[PDB]
Amino acid sequence: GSSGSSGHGDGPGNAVQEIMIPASKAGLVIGKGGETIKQLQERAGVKMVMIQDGPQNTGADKPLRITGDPYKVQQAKEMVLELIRDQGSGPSSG
Repeated sequence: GSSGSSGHGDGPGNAVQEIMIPASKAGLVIGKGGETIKQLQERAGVKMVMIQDGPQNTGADKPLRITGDPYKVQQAKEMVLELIRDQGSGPSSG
């Protein structure tokens, strides 16, 4: 018949997403050196790498680079953003 089955040719690849993180909370999600953020990589299955590139003449922030997968990297991004995020009513007393 037609014998025209096309659709193939996707080598190796990795998804990456960058987000703005408040240096203030950065020390809470990263930890002393990066022990916390290290565990977050497994929770989402993606790699977390905080970028600095000497942030000069720019708003005080820390662009975090999350590499891994397109369907995963998207999940983690939320896990981190929610880490630095804050709400009105807090669960803890202190």
